[PDB]
Amino acid sequence: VVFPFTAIVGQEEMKLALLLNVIDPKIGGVMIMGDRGTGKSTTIRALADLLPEIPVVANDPFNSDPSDPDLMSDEVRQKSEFKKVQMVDLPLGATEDRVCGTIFEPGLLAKANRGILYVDEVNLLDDHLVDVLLDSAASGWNTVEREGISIRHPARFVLVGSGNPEEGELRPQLLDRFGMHAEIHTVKEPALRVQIVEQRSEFDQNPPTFLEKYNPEQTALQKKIVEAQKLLPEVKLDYDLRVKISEVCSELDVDGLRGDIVTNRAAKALTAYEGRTEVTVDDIRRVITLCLRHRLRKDDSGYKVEKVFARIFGV
Amino acid sequence: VVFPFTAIVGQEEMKLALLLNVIDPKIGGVMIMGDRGTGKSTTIRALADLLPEIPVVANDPFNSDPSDPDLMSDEVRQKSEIPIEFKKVQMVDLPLGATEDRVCGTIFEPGLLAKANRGILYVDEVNLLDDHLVDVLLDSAASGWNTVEREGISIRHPARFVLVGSGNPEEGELRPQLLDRFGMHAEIHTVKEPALRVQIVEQRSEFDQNPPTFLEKYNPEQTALQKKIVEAQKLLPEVKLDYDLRVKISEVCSELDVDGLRGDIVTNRAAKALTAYEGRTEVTVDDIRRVITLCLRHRLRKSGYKVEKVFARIFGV
Amino acid sequence: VVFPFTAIVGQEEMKLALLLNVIDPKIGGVMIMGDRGTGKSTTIRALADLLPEIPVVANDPFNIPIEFKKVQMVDLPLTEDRVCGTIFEPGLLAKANRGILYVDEVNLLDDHLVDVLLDSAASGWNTIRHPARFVLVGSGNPEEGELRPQLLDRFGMHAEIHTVKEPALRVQIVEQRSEFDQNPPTFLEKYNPEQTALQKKIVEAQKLLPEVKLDYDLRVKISEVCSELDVDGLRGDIVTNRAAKALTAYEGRTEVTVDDIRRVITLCLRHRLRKSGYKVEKVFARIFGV
Amino acid sequence: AIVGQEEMKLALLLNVIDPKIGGVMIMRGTGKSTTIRALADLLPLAKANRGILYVDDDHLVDVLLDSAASGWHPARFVLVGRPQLLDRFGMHIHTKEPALRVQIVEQRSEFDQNPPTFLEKYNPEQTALQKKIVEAQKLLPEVKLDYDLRVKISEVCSELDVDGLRGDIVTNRAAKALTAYEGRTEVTVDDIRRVITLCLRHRLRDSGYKVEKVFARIFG
Amino acid sequence: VVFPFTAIVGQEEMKLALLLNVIDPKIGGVMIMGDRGTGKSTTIRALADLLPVDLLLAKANRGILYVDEVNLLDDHLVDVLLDSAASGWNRFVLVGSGNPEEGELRPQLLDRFGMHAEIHTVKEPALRVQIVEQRSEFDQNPPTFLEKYNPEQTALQKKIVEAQKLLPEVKLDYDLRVKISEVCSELLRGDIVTNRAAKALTAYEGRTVDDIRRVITLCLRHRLRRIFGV
Repeated sequence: VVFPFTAIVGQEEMKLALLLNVIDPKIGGVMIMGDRGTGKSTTIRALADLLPEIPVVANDPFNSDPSDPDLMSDEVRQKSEFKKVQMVDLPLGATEDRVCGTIFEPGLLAKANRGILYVDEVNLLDDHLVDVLLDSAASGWNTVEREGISIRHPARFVLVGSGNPEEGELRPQLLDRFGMHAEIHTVKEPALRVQIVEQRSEFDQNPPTFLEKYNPEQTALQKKIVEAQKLLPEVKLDYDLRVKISEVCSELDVDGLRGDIVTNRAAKALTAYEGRTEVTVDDIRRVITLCLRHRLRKDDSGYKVEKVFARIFGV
Repeated sequence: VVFPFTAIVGQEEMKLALLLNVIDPKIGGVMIMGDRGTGKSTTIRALADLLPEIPVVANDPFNSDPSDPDLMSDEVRQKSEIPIEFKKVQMVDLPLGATEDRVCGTIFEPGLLAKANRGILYVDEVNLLDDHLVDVLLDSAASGWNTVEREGISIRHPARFVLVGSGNPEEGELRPQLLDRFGMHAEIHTVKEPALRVQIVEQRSEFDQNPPTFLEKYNPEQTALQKKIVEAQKLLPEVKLDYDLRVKISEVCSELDVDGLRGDIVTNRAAKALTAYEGRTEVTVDDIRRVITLCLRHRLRKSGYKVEKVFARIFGV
Repeated sequence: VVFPFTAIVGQEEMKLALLLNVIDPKIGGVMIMGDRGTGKSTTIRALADLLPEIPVVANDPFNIPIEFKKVQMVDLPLTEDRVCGTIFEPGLLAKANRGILYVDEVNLLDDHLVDVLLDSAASGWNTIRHPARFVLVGSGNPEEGELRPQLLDRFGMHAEIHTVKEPALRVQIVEQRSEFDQNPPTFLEKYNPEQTALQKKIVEAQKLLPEVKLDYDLRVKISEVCSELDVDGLRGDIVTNRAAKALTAYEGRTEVTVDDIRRVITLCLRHRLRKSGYKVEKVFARIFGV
Repeated sequence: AIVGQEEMKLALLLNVIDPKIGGVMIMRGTGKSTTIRALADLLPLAKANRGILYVDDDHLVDVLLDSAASGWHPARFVLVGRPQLLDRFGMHIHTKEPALRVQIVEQRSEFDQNPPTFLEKYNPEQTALQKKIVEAQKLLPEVKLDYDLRVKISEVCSELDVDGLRGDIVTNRAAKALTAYEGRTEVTVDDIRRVITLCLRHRLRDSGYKVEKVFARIFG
Repeated sequence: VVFPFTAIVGQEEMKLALLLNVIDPKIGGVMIMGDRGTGKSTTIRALADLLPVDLLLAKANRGILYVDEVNLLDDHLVDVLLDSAASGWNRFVLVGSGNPEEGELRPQLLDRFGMHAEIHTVKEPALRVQIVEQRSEFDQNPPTFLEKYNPEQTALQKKIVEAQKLLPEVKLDYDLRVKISEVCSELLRGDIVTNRAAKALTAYEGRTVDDIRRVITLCLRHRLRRIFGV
């Protein structure tokens, strides 16, 4: 009851950005920054059936797999269904109590453990969850401050928001502390856009029929991700190239130590869709722009990074 | 009894705009700007008294569509018979500064979002209105089903109703983020000939004269519109659009700076209603371009002559 | 009993306007301002007596043999369910039927609560369908604020009391009031003959009202005059037409002449006048050429 | 129970025989209930069909205020106690010489220690006061006010800026009501000057001095 | 739920400065500059730095507090905590934390910053990259990762634990105090703590004027806004 897998073709790099956040949860997140809404909610919801039916336990508000004492918060840890993903968005008008529950009264974040908490126009929210939500992912749990009550039930999510350049982006406080940064371009190919309208008509002609048109293609895309689960083991680079990765920043590593460490793990994922068991050279260059471009403070951006990348690796 | 559906005597363009939206349920957003809310209320009554009968089944509060679609998974699906029923149109307009809980409901108590299965929803002086529940209502246009989850609830009232917008310009434009989802938005301008309005004023007195002879005054004229609209309803699927002409449509909006082709997408579908009204099956390039330009004026962020000048040499001039 | 209608001295403009609304329900409505009414209730109690008895409230608790009820009317309240009704329990909006109520303390009132009054003209029923055809008299308060960009624009005969000194007149009024309050006995007879003639004239005018005559072609001048001003929601022509009809069925002249404009320009235009009287009169004279 | 103290008692006595006049709006007061009890001494809801009530707006009080003129279920009650609520009033003390305090202290000792057998101290005046009230009652609906004098009275409103003028009508009737205990055939400044600012301080828009200065200009 | 304090490296003097006021009850908040992804990590590391809040009064007696550049924080406490600093009673031992780009606090607060600390940036992350790998090693089974460094961490509880019960064995030299007047008094109230600082500084290890000379410029900038013959 949604758009197809490769729907709204064009955000191929964006599809890759979404894939980058997938599989590996240590990336941190993403910040959608484009011209307008453009119906990006479908692109946000494009990973609806993409998530497998992760195993379920009982029917608690928090989405929890069975067993896993590390994932058992209060009752399952002392007590002794393969539910679909439930990624949700964040209402504009909201309060801190709305993101919690006065116990045991739960909260929206707690009920959405291990999910893609969608968000858009984050520039509107001032301070309520600017650092509270950013730091929540690192903790991995939802602590309570209700006097004696202090339940710290585990909290897991994806934490990838969105916003519009018109209302600004942020006073830089946790933007470096946030995940990778990316944006969107302007579609100038009317013929390509014409097929999108045809694709919309294809989506409108018969949702189920259209689905049967590319149903086998949908299965193939999910196949690489499932096998990529085992790809996390090994892939141990000699770190000899990673030695120069820090030296690559140099003038561009003025501040944000934390950021440099994180980009290193990206290469393993970068050399994971390609299937290479060893470290693939030039993949850092393919991810250098998507690494700390927004985090790189300034007054040629990518072009300047590319010019700097010439001395960093040698080309 | 209400004033005649042919008592508009003006705003032909606004009248034409409202009729096309009636024909295609997925047309989009409809709104009218101006300084005469009473005029919008007048059109509201005229629009309400501008449709054939619709069937219900027995008693369903939200909607009792007699087994037309499979969207009866609620109680009717269990019951899938007291179904020999067919009601008429019914408008709906929420009071200003209403209650969100009343707008939503609880559990199951039905909220204010339980009006006609389609259309009916209308909003006068929506320029002020409120920020909360407005985007949800804008999103409710494509919702197709309610979202009830209070205290762990789970219910989805399958309703899909069009909306009509009205608000005085003195209150200012809405938020640009919320300003989107505007399929059609225009304004109505008066004339400096009270003499001409005096006829309608005299007609208003004739309208206020007696309900007798009021229906017989234009019943044959009124019957023509019902037959023409119903005729296009059956032939609506037979729509022919030229891809080469369709290619020009995006090329037409090449210098539009739409900041998102969402508006241009449904803009192509706009000419379908004009073709259905015309009766011609093949797309007429000129008519299509004109309709698209007229509809895109509201979404054109930054007059229509410049767009018309832009339309010149784009569609071919 | 209360003070007689003719016993009231002053506010002749208000008296002329108030009678028009009762004369024809078509009348849009009057609105009145002016702090320190000092008898505002009596100023409206006059219309209560001036009404022929009609068969009303016939064994129906909504207002077999039919009793020719003389008259009935309330003024105003000090809950919304109490204002309308309950579910079938009728509320305060269940007695104004075939009557009229004042708008006392509407300067404060309550937004989104006093709106059913505007949404009450030509109701014909309720929504439980209780017919409603009540009249309304606006009672505003000066210096108490006027937040009605177009909310009170619905007002038709907008006027207010503007007495200044009237020293000898005030003394005479006070003396007459004291005399009337001392003993209504024979105070009724002091002016009894006058009320009957007025009641008969009003009844005759109401009876002959349907045979009114006018001329839209002649009213083209009024249309042009309205065009000279600025309007947004119209209804000005309707107000002018109703005022002209009342003026025709106010002196008995079964025709149309250019005097209703001079009689009711202030009463009609000022209600929706742009945000004065002298300028409106000058414009009307220039348009008419007089 | 207190000798003298006619600064505020005189208004109460004048209003005692003025059922048409109404509106007690006070804003000393240590006696409070005791002062009310002192008022009940100089006197013989449902049972209040013919009586007086004391006040210790909204819904009940606002309805109670209009129930004065709408004293019919007959009420006929005498009330004791924003600009809109100010209209329901026609009449609106002082707690410093130690000599007054010494007399009060001695009276307080006389009252508290000698609650009994102390009636004869004020009984001769209080008992005779009933005849004075009775004498004023019989001739109450007999006196009249001069229209030529009323012109001077009406002239007071010219400089006055308080709207409504209902109290002014009452004030014109107030002077005629007064002087009944006095027994004089007509009413001189005695009734004019004293009762001028008596009700004027309540519905006022130098609180009294300016009014008195205008009154002095208005009066001869 | 703990991290090895000694695992982090760089600006090790700050940890000693943190260790200087770790068991000091008459010290109070100490200024510490250097705000970045690092500062947050170090603060969390400070919490997990030794066993036996930050930026509620009953559960606050005798507790440290990590500031967050209070210049940008609420002024209600700023107008109060500044005077509440060294108030005497209702206790707590906060720690001034922030950055020049993150604010400069208040001038009275600037006039009394206690000990002054800062954190700089160093290139050639030879050890930092290994620390990043150690953090990755810390990421890989943190319950087991801490166990690898646990024996070293285990041999740290009694490093200075018994060095504070009988720490005030001696007192600052009177002649040394007069020598402070040449620079410290010539260029106050903060000097009184610096005067007894050497007793606190040279106590944890096994109980010297070299530490005092080193600590001479440790908090000079906090009061500035050779004396010991150096």
